[PDB]
Amino acid sequence: MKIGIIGAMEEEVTLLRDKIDNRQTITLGGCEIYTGQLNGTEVALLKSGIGKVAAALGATLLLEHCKPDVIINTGSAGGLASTLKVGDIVVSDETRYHDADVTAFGYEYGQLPGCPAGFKADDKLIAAAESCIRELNLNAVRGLIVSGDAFINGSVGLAKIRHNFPDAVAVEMEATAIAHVCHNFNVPFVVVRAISDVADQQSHLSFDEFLAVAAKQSTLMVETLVQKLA
Amino acid sequence: MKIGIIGAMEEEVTLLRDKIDNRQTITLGGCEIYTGQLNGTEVALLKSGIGKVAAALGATLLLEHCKPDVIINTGSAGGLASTLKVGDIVVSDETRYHDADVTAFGYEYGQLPGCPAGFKADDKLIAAAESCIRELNLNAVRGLIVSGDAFINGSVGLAKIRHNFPDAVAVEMEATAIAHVCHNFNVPFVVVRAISDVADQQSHLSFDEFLAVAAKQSTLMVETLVQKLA
Ligand SMILES: Nc1ncnc2c(CN3C[C@H](CSCC[C@H](N)C(=O)O)[C@@H](O)C3)c[nH]c12
Ligand SMILES: Nc1ncnc2c(CN3C[C@H](CSCC[C@H](N)C(=O)O)[C@@H](O)C3)c[nH]c12
Repeated sequence: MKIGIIGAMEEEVTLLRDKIDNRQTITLGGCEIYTGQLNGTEVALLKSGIGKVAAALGATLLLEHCKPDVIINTGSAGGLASTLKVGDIVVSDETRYHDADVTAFGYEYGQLPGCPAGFKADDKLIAAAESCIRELNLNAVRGLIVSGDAFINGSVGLAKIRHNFPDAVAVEMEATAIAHVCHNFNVPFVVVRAISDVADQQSHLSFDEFLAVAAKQSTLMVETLVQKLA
Repeated sequence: MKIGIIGAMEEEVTLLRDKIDNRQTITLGGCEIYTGQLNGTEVALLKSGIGKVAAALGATLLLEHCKPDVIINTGSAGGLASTLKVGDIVVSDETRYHDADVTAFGYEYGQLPGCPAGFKADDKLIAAAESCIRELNLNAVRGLIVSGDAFINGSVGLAKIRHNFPDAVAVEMEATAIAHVCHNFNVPFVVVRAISDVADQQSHLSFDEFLAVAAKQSTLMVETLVQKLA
């Protein structure tokens, strides 16, 4: 089995990169792919850069060159569910764009022409993720994760998302793009992130302080998940 | 020499596809690529689907499989510049995301981390496209084109774009994502689109009525430009 992992930032992939045995690096299209074994399992870890287009480009390359059986998207997120604290885990059961709007032609808000309104994560991946959270005794929320090309920092940006997607448990900037690419290539996908901030007026400060903690916890989950899937 | 051409919709690529000699089709990742000769010049034409992610996925696949020397993005657009009427031509000198916002971390509005604030179109491609405009006797504006994952339909959506990007001459949903991917692969890029609507409260009705006109005019431009380039 070959597991694909994608993260956006250096801080989000660096801990996992260090655990890869017999690691080799490729650079292409501004993305770095690190291949090798993580605790015996073949992985390919991509550092995509930030936002929807950087993620889609990275995901397409990973699929085409490394042909993984599944993809796991890791890193930080903004917490929207009230029970979430910094460091806690969020797992996607679904992803939607919070900033897509073709409602003039009668599409659902967030839906793009030719796409489902939302991309459902793979049930088996979700089940395995849940079993890891339980084994590690971590606090987690499963649900809808929304993505857009905006860092959410309270005020109107946050209000708009809460209004349009009241069931969204977290916000980030890459997940739904990776889900979209995976849908088109029919490859199983899941998001396993950790909370760096709660996307409010303090989110820029919380994010700076807690990105490292979010990277540490998401890395813990992802390596536990890789081990379970094998 | 091989010219890459990317369009989002069936209507925007059907006229050009019908003119390809020795036409071979490839399907992958939800996208169709048609390869062959267009009046003796080798081309690869991709039908991407709609929006930033679909366009990025599409562009990445074209660049990887077909290795084109340049990319031309064609199709329709929403006119913003006062002199544009339905069917008139817009040529990118630059593209920017109108919906990207990481200003909380000090970036310019529309800039994503790790990216320039705008992507400059290739000077040689622009000059060729200006000679096509002249040869075909068309009305055209060269300028900033902005992209986002929304169909612009008047109200506050339009006011926001006009305020943030008062020099934008047109708006659409794919161009900047393609410019971004081309940037990352160091491939020359230009947008050559035709106006289907003026992005106001009637833009959805104007689009339905004038998509075929915009497609015909952009096709005329693209066929000419391919010849000029070879
Ligand atoms: N509040 C939030 N809104 C959107 N995304 C997130 C995230 C997830 N990712 C974190 C990251 C934030 S943008 C980082 C910019 C960075 N400080 C820089 O200056 O380059 C982007 O890849 C999305 C955590 N909190 C968020
Ligand atoms: N006013 C406008 N706003 C944003 N983009 C455009 C465009 C260019 N593209 C045209 C196309 C509009 S979305 C088509 C919806 C389609 N009729 C449907 O019902 O599935 C998308 O690829 C962006 C023309 N006018 C625009």
